[PDB]
Amino acid sequence: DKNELVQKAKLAEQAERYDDMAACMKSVTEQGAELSNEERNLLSVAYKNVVGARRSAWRVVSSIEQKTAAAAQQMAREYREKIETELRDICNDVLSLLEKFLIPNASQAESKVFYLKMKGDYYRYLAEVAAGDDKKGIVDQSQQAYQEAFEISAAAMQPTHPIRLGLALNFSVFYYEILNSPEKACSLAKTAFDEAIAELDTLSEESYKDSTLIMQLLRDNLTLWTGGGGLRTVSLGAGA
Amino acid sequence: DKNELVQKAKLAEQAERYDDMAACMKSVTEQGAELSNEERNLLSVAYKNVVGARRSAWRVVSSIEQKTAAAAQQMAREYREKIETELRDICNDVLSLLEKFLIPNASQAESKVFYLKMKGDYYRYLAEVAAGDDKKGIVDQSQQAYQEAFEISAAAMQPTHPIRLGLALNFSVFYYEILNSPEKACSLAKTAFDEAIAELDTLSEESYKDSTLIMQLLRDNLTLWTGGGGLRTVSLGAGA
Repeated sequence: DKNELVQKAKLAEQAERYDDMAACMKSVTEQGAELSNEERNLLSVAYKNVVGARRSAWRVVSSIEQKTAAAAQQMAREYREKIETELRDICNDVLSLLEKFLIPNASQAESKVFYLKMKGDYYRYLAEVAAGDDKKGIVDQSQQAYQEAFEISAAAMQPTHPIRLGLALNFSVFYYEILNSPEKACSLAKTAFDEAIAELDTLSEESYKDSTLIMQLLRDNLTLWTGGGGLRTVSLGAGA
Repeated sequence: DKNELVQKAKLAEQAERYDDMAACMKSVTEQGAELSNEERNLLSVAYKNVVGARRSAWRVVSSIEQKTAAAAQQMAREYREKIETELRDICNDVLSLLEKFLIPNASQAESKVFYLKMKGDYYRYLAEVAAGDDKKGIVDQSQQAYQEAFEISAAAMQPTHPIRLGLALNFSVFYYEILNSPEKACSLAKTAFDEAIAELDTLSEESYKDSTLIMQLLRDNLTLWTGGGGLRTVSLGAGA
């Protein structure tokens, strides 16, 4: 049952068998009860590890398929298509769970934001390997989910809330990588980052560890996207 | 065919999909032709990654099953038994390939030593999780394979040969971990290590990188097995 599957998943996770962990939490979700915060995390972790495995493998084999003979074309296509199928299966599972169980059962504006972000992410993972007619609609589906989550969080969370900030991060990545719109991508991330700094007081010890990491990630992305970020060497003489 | 499967495995390996890599090389072996030195390595790598995954997972779940409730006993046993089954399947595959294809086809005393070491290893991996009646015979099968390899290498290789030294390493581990005979384990490793130093001239640039690593591993094990190894602080004043 619920408690057995969760303790099962905690074993799976400790043992780094994330496919087992995802299988556990898939079943948990399908009981139809709203996940806990522990259980939200467990599911979330499980599936990032699973899809992530496929996504890194895909990029390796794509880059090899780029970096090439016709013998070596034949092999790499047939393999990337294999990995692509695995990957889409994984994404379609999560996207299903989100549609049927997670987003409908989300009773708090936070949990809803997390699950809309998750949809946005998994549609973006599809967009990474989407081709032809399908890309159009899949990019919409990601943006549609991210934008829904974005506007909810804008109303519901403090600028320094790790979920809001994490959302801004992945949304700016969608805009940058998937949509190829850096004007938009950098403004999204910068405005979030600025707004968080403007309300550092509103940060509690509770989430000081996590908010300051996501801010560094936002800033990291930003300087990367804007060439060298306009940077020059600085001392504790920066302000006037 | 052979060349397609090998280039297939090189993709699999680059993409860290070692189950695919093992599957590739399993088929290669089963063509019935003696593997190359490239192909020996590919198979060997593929399966260490595969069994290694299971072995680390096993030890994690065993230690959790130790560190515990009866609820938590029920879950951990049923899971360790799952992993144990996976693991034995993997070992039985390799052990089969070694028996039917690799050791029979080994035409050079080196390749034979490598494949006898490999048998010794995979029987030792079984010994790690063996229980009851079976352990007896499985420990014999490991020692029988290691000893065969040992005596061949003693005649056929220089004391500084990485294969001889690597064999001494894993044999001393069998004696230590699986057999629980440290007198024997430390003498095996020390005598190998001493004998290599005694003939450092016989070391070529070809294998200088690898022989000096295995020697450090032998020595590492040795100081660990003999308490603190009799060590005190030393300077370039050590010799007389």
